[PDB]
Amino acid sequence: DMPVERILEAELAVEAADKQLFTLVEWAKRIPHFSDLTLEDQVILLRAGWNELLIASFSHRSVSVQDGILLATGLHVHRSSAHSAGVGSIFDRVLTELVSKMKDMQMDKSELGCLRAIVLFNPDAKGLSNPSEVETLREKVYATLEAYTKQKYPEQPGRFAKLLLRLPALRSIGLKCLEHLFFFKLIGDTPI
Amino acid sequence: DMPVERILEAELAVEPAADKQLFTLVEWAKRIPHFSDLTLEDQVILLRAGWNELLIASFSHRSVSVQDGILLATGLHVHRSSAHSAGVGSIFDRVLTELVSKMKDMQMDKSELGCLRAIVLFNPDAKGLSNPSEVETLREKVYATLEAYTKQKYPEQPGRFAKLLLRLPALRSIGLKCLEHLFFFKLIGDTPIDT
Amino acid sequence: DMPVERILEAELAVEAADKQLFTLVEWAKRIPHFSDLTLEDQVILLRAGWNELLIASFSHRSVSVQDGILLATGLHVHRSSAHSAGVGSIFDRVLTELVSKMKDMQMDKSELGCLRAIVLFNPDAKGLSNPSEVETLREKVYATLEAYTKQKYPEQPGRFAKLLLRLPALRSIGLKCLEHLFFFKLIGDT
Amino acid sequence: DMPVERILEAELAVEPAADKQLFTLVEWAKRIPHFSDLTLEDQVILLRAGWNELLIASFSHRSVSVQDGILLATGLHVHRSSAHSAGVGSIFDRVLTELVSKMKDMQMDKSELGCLRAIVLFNPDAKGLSNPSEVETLREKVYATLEAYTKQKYPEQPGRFAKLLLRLPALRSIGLKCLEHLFFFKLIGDTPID
Repeated sequence: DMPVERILEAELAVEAADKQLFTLVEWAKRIPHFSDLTLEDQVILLRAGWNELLIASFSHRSVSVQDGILLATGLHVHRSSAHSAGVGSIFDRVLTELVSKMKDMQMDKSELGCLRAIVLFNPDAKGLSNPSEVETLREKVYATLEAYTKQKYPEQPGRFAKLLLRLPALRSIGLKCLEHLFFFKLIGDTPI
Repeated sequence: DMPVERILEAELAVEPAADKQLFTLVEWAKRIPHFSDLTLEDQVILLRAGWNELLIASFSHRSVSVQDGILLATGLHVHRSSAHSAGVGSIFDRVLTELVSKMKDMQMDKSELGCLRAIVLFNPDAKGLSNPSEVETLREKVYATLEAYTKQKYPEQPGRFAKLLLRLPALRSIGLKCLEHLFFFKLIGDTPIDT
Repeated sequence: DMPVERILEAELAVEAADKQLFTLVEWAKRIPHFSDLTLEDQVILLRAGWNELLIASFSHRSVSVQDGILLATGLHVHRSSAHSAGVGSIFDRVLTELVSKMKDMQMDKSELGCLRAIVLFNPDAKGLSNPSEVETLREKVYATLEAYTKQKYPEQPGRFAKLLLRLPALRSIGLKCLEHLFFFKLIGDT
Repeated sequence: DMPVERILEAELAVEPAADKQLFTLVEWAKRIPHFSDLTLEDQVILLRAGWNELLIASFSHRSVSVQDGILLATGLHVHRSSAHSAGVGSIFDRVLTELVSKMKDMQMDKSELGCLRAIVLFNPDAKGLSNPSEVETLREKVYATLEAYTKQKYPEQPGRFAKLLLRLPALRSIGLKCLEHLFFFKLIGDTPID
């Protein structure tokens, strides 16, 4: 009912302004059963999750760089450019709490996809007409990740737990980002 | 040296979905005496620091013209209920009681608004200035000029100069609270449907 | 290394207005190996965690009662008083995201203590001399939680994950609380 | 009706665990002409709304006597180092540059301070006031008195009155930042070999 191969295929498909965010909708639509949720609760789950979903996503892409953040539109963002925009401590957290920990454990794209789908299927999102179906859906994803983890990393019994315990850090960084981060301060547009 | 007449011309010159009017704001700042004579980096520091309070002051005063609600630069008129069911009704009410309501009570004009907006703009406490002295000095010239105007124009109102200056804490207060976004058109058009 | 019985004992041992959350220090000292950490790190971990630890604690205490919150000085606050105080939004997150989920799954004291121990042993806390050690201790607590969960609730194979999935919510509610809630004053200003 | 002496008298009367301490704020407000002439529910409204700015104004001016830290009501001289470790460094810098140094520069006196603090007290935009126009009248008597004192005591300085009032926006905004964290601190001395 929730195959890892479908979730893996959602991650790969998607691999001013504005705008892409369309690429989040295209991602969500390929996650089993998301599309047969009511349209209202889909919007809810996307609006509630977009921020942590983006952070998870660019943090995993930054696993394959140097010492900063590889963002969405092929833009490599560095520590000093962050410490410049006023967002250095947040950027630090992304690097130490997410980027470094994904890199240290060699977290793959199936694992990334499942963690994001758990984030996406959030049964605490307010305005949900049927939280229980969303909850049921989260339950199938983490069952799938637990089986995948036990089948591909049989010598790492703590791995499932280790993945899930990256989610409070993601939530906290998400809240902090909303309160501050994510910029084009390079503006720059001097009209004199 | 810092003539009200030019400050008034600065306001009247700019009188006049990602349209976001940094253009009019810059147009306006360049028309304020002695601003374009500052280090260009310092002019950027001031427009970035004052942007939010300057917009709020603008749309508050143009909202004196109407029965209730807030008029925005696009021609978008927003009422209490459109704010309450958008979760920013508190800050909306504070704009009305603390700013709109008061500008109309005292019947504050464009010369007075311009001078207050110019005081806001010439902010010596703005982080990263190369010469805060050049800015503090220009600020003193605006309120010297504004106090005089108030004696000229409203001789029967001795406290009017102070009354003007005392709207500025509220505006700063409201400016900071609007940094909960207070952008009144929030996406949500979706397809949603495709492949 | 990290016996559940000892974590339970920490929990059982700790069962106008100031001080008194000296029960957090008493509790932390009774968690295996926490006292073998550097004094500076013990302080760091307590300061980074006190907020989540107190919330986890009074949520679990509030599982029995109507639809409110019980504080370990017998102070009992209902939904209506929180909303009147202007903290109704966060109070309702507490009730719906924590209390009502602890009740429904019948989270027990050993599960609570392990969750609080996981929160205590935070390798992401800023200032730590050795994150790695706090990290190993965290790995020990959750291995113990998982085993306990399979031993006592073998019919609920996803109970372990479901417990770990209360932690994002607890972190979120802990931050949201730092925008203020307390014992509840009051304004008897002479 | 609103004499500077009676406002300076208020400042000097209160000059003179845990605590708070801020019993000096209530006793200060009592001695401000006509404050007690208000309904007791408005007196609570004005105080709860003003308290942080009143406190910040107090300790900023008290810090005019020292070299470069903050001097608190008891003796607590706070220096940049113990602030910049309590995670309230940037706010401390703002207190120094926007309030303390400007008060030092212009030699702001205790009658000026008392008047600004009374202006902060009589906030007619305070949520919940039952007679907000009486509060505004009182504020206006405070700023007429302060302008008159200013022209008497500083004939060389014509823009002194405006200068004082132009410190209030910085106090308002530093007040918001403080409410959200400052003033509280800060153990370390809870490490228990107990």
